[PDB]
This record gives sequence, C-alpha cells and structure tokens, in this order.
Amino acid sequence: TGLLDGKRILVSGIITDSSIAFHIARVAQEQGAQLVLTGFDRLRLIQRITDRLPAKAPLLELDVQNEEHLASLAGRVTEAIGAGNKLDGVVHSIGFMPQTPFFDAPYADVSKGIHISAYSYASMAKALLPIMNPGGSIVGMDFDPSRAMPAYNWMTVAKSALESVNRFVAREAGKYGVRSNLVAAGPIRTQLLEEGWDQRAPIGWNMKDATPVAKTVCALLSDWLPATTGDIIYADGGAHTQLL
Amino acid sequence: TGLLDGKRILVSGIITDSSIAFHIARVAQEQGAQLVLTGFDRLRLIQRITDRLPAKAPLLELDVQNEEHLASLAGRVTEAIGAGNKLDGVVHSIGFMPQTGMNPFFDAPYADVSKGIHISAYSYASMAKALLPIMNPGGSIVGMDFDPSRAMPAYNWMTVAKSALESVNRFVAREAGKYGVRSNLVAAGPIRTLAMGEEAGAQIQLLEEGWDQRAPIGWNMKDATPVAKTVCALLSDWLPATTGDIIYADGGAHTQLL
Amino acid sequence: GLLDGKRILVSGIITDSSIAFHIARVAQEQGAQLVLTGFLIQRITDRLPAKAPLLELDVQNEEHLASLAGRVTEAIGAGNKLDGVVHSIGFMPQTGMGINPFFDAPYADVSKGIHISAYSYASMAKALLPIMNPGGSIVGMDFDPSRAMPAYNWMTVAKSALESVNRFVAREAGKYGVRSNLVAAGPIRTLAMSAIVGGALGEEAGAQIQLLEEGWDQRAPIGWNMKDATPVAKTVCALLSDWLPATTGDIIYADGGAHTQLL
Amino acid sequence: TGLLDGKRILVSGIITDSSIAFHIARVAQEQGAQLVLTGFDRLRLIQRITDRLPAKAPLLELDVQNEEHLASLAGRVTEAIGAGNKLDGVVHSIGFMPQTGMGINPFFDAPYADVSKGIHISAYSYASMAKALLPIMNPGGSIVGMDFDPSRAMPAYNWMTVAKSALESVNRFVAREAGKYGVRSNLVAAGPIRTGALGEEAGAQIQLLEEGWDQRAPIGWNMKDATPVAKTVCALLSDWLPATTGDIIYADGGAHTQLL
Ligand SMILES: NC(=O)c1ccc[n+]([C@@H]2O[C@H](COP(=O)([O-])OP(=O)(O)OC[C@H]3O[C@@H](n4cnc5c(N)ncnc54)[C@H](O)[C@@H]3O)[C@@H](O)[C@H]2O)c1
Ligand SMILES: NC(=O)c1ccc[n+]([C@@H]2O[C@H](COP(=O)([O-])OP(=O)(O)OC[C@H]3O[C@@H](n4cnc5c(N)ncnc54)[C@H](O)[C@@H]3O)[C@@H](O)[C@H]2O)c1
Ligand SMILES: NC(=O)c1ccc[n+]([C@@H]2O[C@H](COP(=O)([O-])OP(=O)(O)OC[C@H]3O[C@@H](n4cnc5c(N)ncnc54)[C@H](O)[C@@H]3O)[C@@H](O)[C@H]2O)c1
Ligand SMILES: NC(=O)c1ccc[n+]([C@@H]2O[C@H](COP(=O)([O-])OP(=O)(O)OC[C@H]3O[C@@H](n4cnc5c(N)ncnc54)[C@H](O)[C@@H]3O)[C@@H](O)[C@H]2O)c1
Ligand SMILES: CNC(=O)CN(C(=O)Cc1ccc(-n2cccn2)cc1)C1CCN(c2ccccn2)CC1
Ligand SMILES: [Mg+2]
Repeated sequence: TGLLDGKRILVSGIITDSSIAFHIARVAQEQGAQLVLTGFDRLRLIQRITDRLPAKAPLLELDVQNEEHLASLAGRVTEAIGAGNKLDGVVHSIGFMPQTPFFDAPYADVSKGIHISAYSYASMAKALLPIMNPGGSIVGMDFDPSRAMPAYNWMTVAKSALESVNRFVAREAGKYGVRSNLVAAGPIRTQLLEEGWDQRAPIGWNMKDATPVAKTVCALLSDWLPATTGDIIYADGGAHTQLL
Repeated sequence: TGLLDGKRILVSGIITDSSIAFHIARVAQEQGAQLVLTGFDRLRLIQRITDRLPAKAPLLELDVQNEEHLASLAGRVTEAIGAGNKLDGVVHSIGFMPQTGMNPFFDAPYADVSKGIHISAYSYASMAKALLPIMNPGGSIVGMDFDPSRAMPAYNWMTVAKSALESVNRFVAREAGKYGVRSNLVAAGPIRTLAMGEEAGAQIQLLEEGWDQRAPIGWNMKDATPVAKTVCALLSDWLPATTGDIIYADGGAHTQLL
Repeated sequence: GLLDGKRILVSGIITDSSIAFHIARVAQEQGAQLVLTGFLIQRITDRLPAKAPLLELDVQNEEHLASLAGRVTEAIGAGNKLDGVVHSIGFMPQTGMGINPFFDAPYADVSKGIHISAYSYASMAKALLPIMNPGGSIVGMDFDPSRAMPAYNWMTVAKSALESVNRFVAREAGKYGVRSNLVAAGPIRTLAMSAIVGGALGEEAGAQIQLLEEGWDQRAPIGWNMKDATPVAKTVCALLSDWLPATTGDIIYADGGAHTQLL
Repeated sequence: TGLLDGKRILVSGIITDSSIAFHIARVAQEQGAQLVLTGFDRLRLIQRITDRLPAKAPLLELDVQNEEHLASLAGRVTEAIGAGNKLDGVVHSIGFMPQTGMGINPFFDAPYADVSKGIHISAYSYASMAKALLPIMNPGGSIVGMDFDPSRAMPAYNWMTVAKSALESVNRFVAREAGKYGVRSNLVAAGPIRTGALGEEAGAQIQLLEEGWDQRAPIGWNMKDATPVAKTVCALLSDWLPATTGDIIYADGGAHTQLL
C-alpha cells in the first residue's frame, strides 16, 4: 500500500549507488512502483549497480545525444513493460558539463553540456509522451540557477536553459494530460558554497542524504500534486528562501 | 492505509461546504487524519457544515484578531486531542479584505486595509506562534495564497495582503525550523467559493477565463479537490526538505504568458 | 542637467544623512526645482545647494493628504504641475525590527509600520497624480525583501507589501501618463544604521547585522560602499529623468549587483 | 551637453534601419558618443544602412561564431579608436534562431544542431564579446545586451525563449568577470518590436501575444517604436545607474508587472 502502487515509471541517470536517480529508484520501488531503468555508456557497470535495488528492473541503453537511441526508445520501453501498457512516470536525472573556467570554456564544450543537461529533457518527453497515460508525470532534476555562484558556471547556465525547456515541455505534455516539473535540490555529495546551505536552511540540509530529494520526486510522480505543471519544487531545506 | 494515517491536524477557515478548508478537511479525513477544526463568529452555522464531513471532529472558536482566543488556543487544542498528544499539521485557510479594498484601489481607507492585512497575513504568524509549542517534529504548517507577483484589475489590496503573507511565511519558516516543523503556502488558482458592481465582476470573469486558457493542464474553478490534495501532500512526510516556500496548485497558469 | 526645468517633490528628509537629502542634492545639481515635505528639518534643508519650500506632511494625517495638492500648487505657482515625486519614507517600531523576536511584534506596531512604509506610497500618488504632468515619474525607496533575513523582520514584510503597492500605483499612474517605480538599495549607513554598528543593539545582533552588511560588498561584483548614498541618489534621478520612458511598476536595484550573486 | 558626451562605445547588431541596434546607435550619437560599429556577413549592405546614422563611424566585421574574428577584435577596435584609448561601453544586440526553433515549427521538432547555433549566437556570444573587449574597457564602463523576458513560456518563441533564459544566466556570470575591471554588465528586456508570412493560425497567436502587451502595459506599448528601448540602453551606458550590474532592466511599458 505504497504512494506509487501499480505505477510504471522510467528512471534515467543511475551511474553509481550515490546517484540521485539510484535513491529515486529505491524509494519508488519501496512505494510499489514497477520501474524501467535507462543508462549511458557503461551499461555492464550500471547493471551491477541496479542489482543493489530492492526489486529487479529492466535496464535499457540511452545516450541522449544519440538520435537512433531516442527514435527506438518508446518501442524498447514497450517491449520491457509489455504491449498494451503505458508509463505513468518519467524521471530525467541526467546532467553533464565538460570540465572545459568561465571565459576559457570553448563553445563545443558548452553545447555538449546544454545538449545533455537541458535539450535532452525535451528529447525524452518527445520520445515518451506517446507511451504515457493521462494523469502521468515527467520530473527532471534542477539546481537553482537564479543567482550566479563561484564554480558550476556553465552548468548553472545549462540549468537556466532547463527551467525554460520545462515550461515548454509542460505545454506539450498537457495535451496528453501529463504534468512536467523540476525538483531543485540542494547540494548532494555524489566547500564554502556547500556549507552555506545548511546555515541558510531553516530545517537544515544534509549533503550526504539524497532521501529527502528522492521523496520529493516521488511526491511529484504521485497523484497528490495534480494541479502543478511547468513548475519547480525546491527540496533544498528552504535555503533559497533565506538571505542569511 | 492513507497518506495522513494517525496524523493530528488543525484545520481553520471552514465557513461553507464550498470553502477550500472544507475540501482540505474532507481529503485529510479520507486519508486517515484526526482533525481539530476552528471556526470564526458563526459557530452554530459552521457546526451544521462540519456535520457534512466524513468523520466527527471537535470545533473550536478562533477569531485571529482576538488576542484572548490566540492566548488560550494551544490549551484548548490540547484538551481536544488529549494531554500528552501534539499536532502534526496546521492549516491556515483564512482571508478577508473589506469591500473598499477588493477607484477601489485609492478609495480604500487604511482602517480597512489594516484589518485585511491583520486577518490575511499577520494571523499566519499569530497561528504559528500559538501552535508551534504543541507541534511534533516533522510537523507541517500550510497557508493559502493567491500569486501576487503581478498586479491584477481586481483583488487590489487583497493582492497586497498576499504579498505580505508570502514574506511572513519565510519568517515563520525560520521559527518553525527550531521545532523541526516546515511552513509553506499553496498558491491556488481561482475557486468559486461563496463570497467569491459591473466592472469588478467583468474583471474577475476575464481573469478566470484566461487562467484555464494559460494552464497547460486546464483549470476548473468549480473544483477545490486538486488544491485540497496539494495541501495534504505538504502535510504528509513526502516533501520533507521544503520550507518557507510556495507550491502552485493553479494548473501551471503562472508559468505561461499566453 | 539631467532634470533641467523639472518640478520635483521630495519627501523623507530628516537629517543630512537621509537618502532623501542626497536625492534632493543630486536633483538640484541636475537643474530640478524642488518642493520638500517633512514630518529641525528646515535647518537641514537649508544645507541643500538651492532654496526650496518645505511643506508639512504626516502620511498618517488624512487632512495633510487632502490639502497637499493645493499646498504644492501654491508653492510652485498656479498653472504649474509636478514632473516628479520621491517617496523616501519608512518606519517600523523596535518591536517589529531589531533584536525583538519576530513573534513578539504586536499588530498595532506592525500596522503603524505598514501604514507609513507601504500604504503611504498609494496615499501620496492619490494626492499628487491630479497635479502631475504626462511623462511624470513617481519613485519610492525599497530594500529587497524576496528572502527573509535576520533582524529586519516586519520591515521586510512592509517592503514586500510596498513592492505590491507599487505595481497597483503604476496602473493608476498610467492613466495620467506617469510612471511608478522603486529603487531597491543596498544597506546605507544613515543615522540609526551607524548606531547598530557601534553596538547600540548589543553584541549578538550587532555581529549578525555586521555579517549581513559585509556579505553585500563581498557578493556585489562592483563592490558596495555602505557609507556612500550618491549611487542610490543617481539611480533615483535616472528614474525621474526621461531616460527610462518604458519602465513602470518595476524595481531597479542600486545594490552593486549583490542580489544577482549567491556567493 | 549629451548623456554620453565623450564616451567611446561599440555597437553590434545593425542589419537594417529597423534593427534595435540602429536606434541604439542613433540615440547614443545624438547624446555625444563616439561609436565603433560591428557587422555580420552583409558588410556592404550594413555600410549603406550606417550611412543613415547622424554621424560617421568605423564599421568592423564580426561573426560571433568565428574565433579568429573574436581573437583580433580588440586590436581592430584599438586601431579604429586610436592607440591609448579604451571603450566606455559595449552593446550586444545580436540574436538568431533558425525557423526550426522559433515560429510555426512544433517545439519538439527543432534539431539540436539548429538550437545549438541559436544558443551560440544569442547567449554564449555575450560571454565571447565580454572576454574580447574587457581588456580594452575603462573603469566605470558598461556592457549592455538585449533580452526578451523568458520567465514564462509563450507560443511560437519556443527555443529563442530558451536561448534568452541562458543569456540571463550568462549575464550574471559576465558581471562577475566585468566587476574585476570596474565594468557593469546588464540586459534590457524589451517588449515586442516590429523589426501573413507564417500562416493564419500562428499569425493570429503571435498577434494576440503582441496586442496583450499594449493592454497589460500601464503606460501602453508601441510595437512600431524602438526609441524607448534605445533610450533605456543609453541610460545603462551612462554614469546614472552606477550601482546596477548582473541585472535586467525592463523597457516593456511595465507589461511584465501586470497579469491582466
Ligand atoms: N549532486 C548534486 O549536488 C545535485 C544538485 C541538484 C541537482 N542535481 C542534478 O541531478 C541530476 C543527477 O546528478 P547526480 O548528482 O545524481 O550525478 P550523477 O553523476 O550520479 O548522474 C548524472 C547522470 O547523467 C548521465 N549522463 C551523462 N551523459 C549522458 C548522456 N549522454 N546520455 C544519458 N545520460 C547521460 C550519467 O551517466 C549519470 O548517470 C543532474 O541533472 C544534476 O545536475 C545534482
Ligand atoms: N477562492 C479563491 O479563488 C482563492 C484563491 C487562492 C487562495 N485563496 C485563499 O484561500 C483561503 C480560504 O478562502 P476560501 O476561498 O475558501 O474562502 P472562504 O470564504 O470559504 O474562507 C475564508 C475563511 O476566513 C475566515 N475568517 C475571516 N476572518 C476571520 C477571522 N477574523 N478569524 C478567523 N477566521 C476568519 C472565514 O470565517 C472563512 O472561514 C484564503 O486565505 C484565501 O485568500 C482563495
Ligand atoms: N540601509 C538603508 O538605510 C536603506 C536601504 C534601502 C532602502 N531604504 C529606504 O529608504 C527610505 C529612507 O530611509 P533612510 O535610510 O533615508 O532613513 P531616514 O530615517 O533618514 O528616512 C525615513 C524618513 O521617513 C520619515 N517618516 C517617518 N514617519 C513618517 C510619517 N508618519 N509621515 C511622513 N514621513 C515620515 C522620517 O521623517 C524620515 O525623514 C525608507 O523607505 C527606507 O526603508 C533604506
Ligand atoms: N524585435 C523584438 O521584438 C525583440 C524583443 C526583445 C529583444 N530583442 C533582441 O534584440 C536583439 C536585436 O534584434 P532585432 O530585433 O534588432 O533584430 P535584427 O535582425 O535587426 O538584429 C539581430 C542581429 O544579429 C546579427 N547576428 C546574427 N548572427 C550573427 C553572427 N553570427 N555574428 C554576429 N551578429 C550576428 C544580425 O546580423 C543582426 O544584425 C536580439 O538579441 C533580439 O533577440 C528583440
Ligand atoms: C470583501 N471580499 C472578500 O474578502 C471576499 N472573501 C470573504 O469575504 C471571505 C469571508 C467569509 C466569511 C467571513 N465570515 C464572517 C463571519 C464569519 N465568517 C469573512 C470573510 C474571501 C477572501 C478570500 N478569498 C480570496 C479570493 C481571491 C483571492 C484571494 N482570496 C475568497 C473570498
Ligand atoms: Mg495598457
């Protein structure tokens, strides 16, 4: 009798057992969801990580920069969940920005980072909306980019683009009766900038614990936020609401 | 086996069965919560309405402008739930702006604006001050908001009161955090509640019609259930790292220009 | 000058450290003809580069508000109208800001604070719009209240209300071809502000206010000088000029860019 | 006495006399600024347009996707303004998004090659321009870019809105770098400017979006007139907003502050 009982959910972005996607997958299974997982490049390595989850789940290859992987994705998911079944949820937990810092980054690096971290949220929704049920939910991972900060410079730019992409994805998803939202998380250990979060957060922030973030994603995947779309839910201990 | 199984929750703001608080109370009870209800002024009338809820719940009087009601509130709640028990949730679903403030903008006297701000914004801090000493860690305080980031033809001073409420919520979160309690607002789209000239109504109509147009998933102003479900999500253990914040239950209308 | 020939009303002078004193000085240096309002002040306004009539205005006094336009018309001469209005008025009792806990502020104190700091922006616009020329500009003073901070408490709440009031004032002002905007300044060492740094409110809160102030210069990409009100006064004069003609119901940040940076 | 008397300002983005950059250049010259102009691809065509400005100004070639143009830019500007002189202002009025990413094409049908080109020209180039020109800018200087409020999604604008969201973030980082030189960096978010071609259905949607602007704006909005936008850019180039950086100034009639 779980929050996601009977729901079929695709979870992308597992690379290690410290991945936010690993914790999202674990919490979703504990809550009764039937998962389909996607991985990039190191598929044998990813499969061994997915064996650590409480329940067995099929693992599909997905390089978001590969148009052939995107064109075949819905058919491959349909084979995994069975003909006649559709997804109730999609989790985008993918991000990358080449190490290149701000003025020295060539455009080839920035473009690759934006492709993977922002444009792919639209690519995944385009591929999967035709196999999603009404009342469905698409959730992506964000970090608040409204202010510039030292380090993560071009990744912050990619998150600003992702927030805008999410608002357009919501317009398309709405046609299918599907919601689209981002979870803006505080820093997770997957220094001064990081320590400031626990200081600002009225309820504190534990950088070593991804469970509050995973629970927030599951709340959006559930039927309990049915009138929220094109939006951002902050799972950051309330740090973004406080100056000092 | 409900979302709020075993939780003790105080719900303020029921006046009619169309009240957002009525729907919040109904959904919470369906989800296993044990409620304590508070009403203002028309207590006999409110008891007849709360008799329509799926389960029995004690009804306490609370006028948020009455300092004696606020000073005695925690003791009265403790008596209703039993000594040794504490609340897990608090719902503030209270708002009022006298007619003059809702040239309506320039003609509203300060006495009217001050009363509206007292009831709609300051009282969120008053309720938290009174109830935090009787709230359990992991607890949740939720208030009702209407997005006031942009001015709109009608609502005028009520919009100003909501801007003040959003700021109050951020300070309440600082205090609530000391008790391991979250404080958040639900910004709802327009709902056809009881209280909700020619121009005023025409402005509301256009505002209301644009909302459903702008919302990617649409907006039904006759249905308070999506709003009630969102409040219950915040009262649950499923948004444990969210505080001093605003969750929008508006069909996504605020995220779209046209 | 930037404001050559403009007739501008400036409220909020109490000392020569008042932001309004600096706004008035820069405006006169830029060729504006001023009318001043105060709630002792005549001895301070005598320190400005040019002579200007001083009118009494208690924003909580409805008789002062009802007679204001007539009194301004008498000061500037029949047939003349105002081009600009500056609201540089703010108040919150010590129970609502400083060392007092957020929950311990009584509503009577908060309400007086909101009346003076937010509602009066609408009162002033109501009284003066009938005597303002098209292309006119109303400017108010703000402190970014988007995030909660220590000590500022109910004054931050009053600023959140002021920002909302400004958006509604812009709707009304637009009917007269007048703009309405706020300048959100960084912290300025005015009369009360220097005392807190000195230790007037104690060690614990004095350190917290000092950290809040020091972080500003650290976050600001161009730095922030708390001792200098001139960049703020110049920003207000930019809004009073004809150089931001399509900006209304808005907020211009004169804070060194601190609000755009997290660390 | 002009607002920009004696200031040396670089203005990019002129293609036609309807370009926002044309109006920025005109107002800056009327206010006493000495300009250096940059143009892309159609240099002969751009020269005929810049001949319509009140004063003569050198025109330099600048393709923001060309790293050799960027590497030589500061040296070429120094030659145009004279050795020992530096710039007081820089105007970025450059934007591009292929028809696959903006217009009638569904949001999901824009290929990444087209989106990436659009982001390179419309957002990344703001950082490229600042990197090339900050070493030849005076303290108290000002870098200004053109923006269109992307905080809410809207029909047709699609990936150009995404590019503007990226530009706003780029501006905040450029301000951190510019601050080291005592230089400000800001964007001007303008309302729509007229700078059946796309069909009935989309043509009506774009028209409704445009008409709502004048309705929302408390002081109205004239889509035919770039002068209020050009004046706002000149205010940021002046010494009158000295404590504003990493920020956005809205020259949109106040439309973004009103719901209806
Ligand atoms: N860790 C934090 O502090 C934090 C905070 C807020 C948001 N986030 C976001 O959460 C998400 C997950 O990050 P994480 O912290 O779990 O790190 P992670 O390194 O564990 O996950 C990033 C994932 O992206 C995948 N990926 C990279 N290139 C890809 C491609 N071409 N195709 C498909 N997938 C690709 C990687 O394989 C990996 O699984 C990202 O969007 C990240 O920006 C992280
Ligand atoms: N209806 C909408 O369109 C809408 C939209 C967004 C948010 N909200 C908010 O939701 C909340 C509830 O509104 P509603 O639409 O259910 O209206 P409602 O009329 O049903 O409820 C308002 C409640 O406030 C109570 N109240 C007024 N003065 C009080 C006082 N002095 N002490 C205690 N209680 C007092 C009333 O008794 C009533 O129960 C309010 O905060 C309102 O601003 C409403
Ligand atoms: N750090 C700062 O000092 C700071 C930062 C940002 C914004 N501001 C704002 O700038 C404005 C001016 O503040 P200041 O720092 O110059 O301090 P100040 O004390 O010099 O000015 C406040 C003024 O408000 C006037 N006032 C108070 N009650 C009044 C009433 N009933 N009627 C009319 N006038 C009344 C006082 O006479 C005084 O002239 C305020 O809005 C303030 O919040 C100040
Ligand atoms: N027109 C509007 O409604 C509107 C509204 C808000 C903001 N803006 C922005 O104002 C700016 C100017 O646009 P406009 O409306 O004047 O249109 P425009 O077509 O007149 O100007 C765009 C300019 O970008 C230049 N450009 C394109 N590719 C380039 C490259 N590779 N290298 C260098 N320059 C290149 C073009 O040559 C042209 O001069 C853009 O950033 C645009 O997004 C326009
Ligand atoms: C004069 N106009 C209003 O204030 C409308 N309004 C109300 O009047 C609410 C209200 C209901 C009942 C009482 N009451 C008196 C005695 C016992 N109960 C008091 C107040 C509500 C206020 C809250 N709501 C909204 C509606 C839109 C935006 C924000 N808030 C719904 C209408
Ligand atoms: Mg209009």
